[PDB]
Amino acid sequence: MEDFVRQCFNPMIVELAEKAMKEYGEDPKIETNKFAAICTHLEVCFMYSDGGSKHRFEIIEGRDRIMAWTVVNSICNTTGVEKPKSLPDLYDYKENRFIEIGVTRREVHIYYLEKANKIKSEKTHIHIFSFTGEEMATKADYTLDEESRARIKTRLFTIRQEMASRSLWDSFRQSERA
Ligand SMILES: O=C(NCCc1ccccc1)c1nc([C@@H]2CCCN2C(=O)c2c(Cl)cccc2Cl)[nH]c(=O)c1O
Ligand SMILES: [Mn+2]
Ligand SMILES: [Mn+2]
Ligand code: NA
Repeated sequence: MEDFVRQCFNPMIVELAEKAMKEYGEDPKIETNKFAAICTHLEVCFMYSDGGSKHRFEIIEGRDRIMAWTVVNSICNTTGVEKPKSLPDLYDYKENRFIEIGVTRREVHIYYLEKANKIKSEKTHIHIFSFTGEEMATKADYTLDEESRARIKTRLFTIRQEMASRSLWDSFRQSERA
């Protein structure tokens, strides 16, 4: 599974994921499912931001903390939107709202509720993907067109199939905690 991650994901994603783990004292060579999950969430955030017109989205996830908040605080100043209590994943210039992206190994509704309680910043929009093709979004508003969302869902499915072909999927699927 460590070799799986290093083979499956772009090196920039893998480096960001290793850093995120190390900043909390975790070893990517040991907590390997966590390693994969963080890689997956990052790649989904980058694909989402490529999903619309050029310049439609601002990426917040994947930046160091100081630059992430500089982006958020900048956007709050130029558009007047409310400042979130915690770092979101993207800003949508078209809809003028922050977006929290979730990727789940359980199912989308339990995760949606959890991030609704976890974030609770009433203004941030929540969009969840599963590995089996379900999605769930705030007020049933899915932001991107069907083509873009289809591309994300197809990519998660491929990862699932690839894990299972290597016999890693069952441990990964069971490793996500409330
Ligand atoms: O922005 C995120 N994290 C910002 C920093 C942060 C760090 C801890 C708690 C809150 C926020 C973020 N995080 C997660 C999930 C759930 C919370 C932790 N986590 C991780 O991926 C994760 C990371 Cl980052 C580092 C080490 C281990 C893990 Cl398990 N899911 C998201 O969808 C997401 O957007
Ligand atoms: Mn995030
Ligand atoms: Mn997220
Ligand atoms: Na979060």
